[PDB]
Amino acid sequence: GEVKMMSLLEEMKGIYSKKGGKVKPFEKFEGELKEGYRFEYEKKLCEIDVAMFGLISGDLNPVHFDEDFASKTRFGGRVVHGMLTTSLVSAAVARLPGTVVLLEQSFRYTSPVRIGDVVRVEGVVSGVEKNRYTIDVKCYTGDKVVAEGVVKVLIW
Amino acid sequence: GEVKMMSLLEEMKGIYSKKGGKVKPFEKFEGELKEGYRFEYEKKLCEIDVAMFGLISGDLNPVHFDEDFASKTRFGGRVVHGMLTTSLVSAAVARLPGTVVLLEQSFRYTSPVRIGDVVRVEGVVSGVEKNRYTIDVKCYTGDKVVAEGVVKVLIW
Repeated sequence: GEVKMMSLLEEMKGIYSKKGGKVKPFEKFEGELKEGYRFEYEKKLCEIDVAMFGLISGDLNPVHFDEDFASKTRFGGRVVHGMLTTSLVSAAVARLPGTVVLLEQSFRYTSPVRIGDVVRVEGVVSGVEKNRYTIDVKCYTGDKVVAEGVVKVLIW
Repeated sequence: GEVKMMSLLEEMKGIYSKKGGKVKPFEKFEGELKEGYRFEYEKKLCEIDVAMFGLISGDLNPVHFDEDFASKTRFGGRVVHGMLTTSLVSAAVARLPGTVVLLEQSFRYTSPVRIGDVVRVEGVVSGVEKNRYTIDVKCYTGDKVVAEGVVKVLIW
């Protein structure tokens, strides 16, 4: 992995982008983390994201993949995996200043996310104990809440 | 993109497998879901899983990717994304009989996971209210708990 990883990542990035995936250059936020620090992160979730999430996890639930199957359900169409939506929260907190590790997450999924939706993560730091930061998080498509909850991160 | 999806998935499965990913064929579990129903699901997390998770989420945290950087943290090397580990829980519950959608998830990350680890998800249904099932979940590497929490699923 050392050189293997960044080489594999770069190789897969070129394929991923050509399949319609959005590349999010990785840049850390700045400022002083403390109660009330706010941040935001957004990404369009495309067919390739659903497919890749399915392969890496093994979650090939037809409700995310099969148009006629999903059309028959109460959702009336495919929906993105809920855990793909909230994967964006990992990306958002990873951009906080310092070295970031996830300790806790807790989400409720409130409305489905459709393929092609832009999901926006809004976080605000709510608690600080030593180097553990508690963060209130809501995920949106447009102005509609699609997930809500809390994460805790360790930041060195 | 109704019929582009299943073609995209099949094509990506080939690239994914060639890069070392484990293809986790999708088959449903069986039985009537009552309190005390227990299930397990496991998957080996490989370099390609970390890379793909990073691309789909945008989480390119150096702690998961950069050997030199990660080696200087207390982990002594790279660790996988916590949310990659618990993505396997989505895949586990997706296999429950019926049409499954995630309603809630809550996890604490207790010990890091590394490239090459087999993560085993153990679930037990702890409560049922109509078609909403509360499931206690622990993720393991061998005998060691790496994440623990609770999910709630809607099953039609």
